[PDB]
Amino acid sequence: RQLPCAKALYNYEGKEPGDLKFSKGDIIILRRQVDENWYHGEVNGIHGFFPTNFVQIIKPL
Repeated sequence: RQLPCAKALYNYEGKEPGDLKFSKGDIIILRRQVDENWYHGEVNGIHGFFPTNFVQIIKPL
């Protein structure tokens, strides 16, 4: 089956171990929605957290 996923609208990264780094246009697999403001997702087997408003959902969780 197709995994939940989203397209990055903007670049993101951070200095916390858990921040997911990505560029605008990247396709991110969604793994968990922490709260209204944060997802856990992954790109290329690298996991981390990022803001919900920085992506456009393709397939929801």
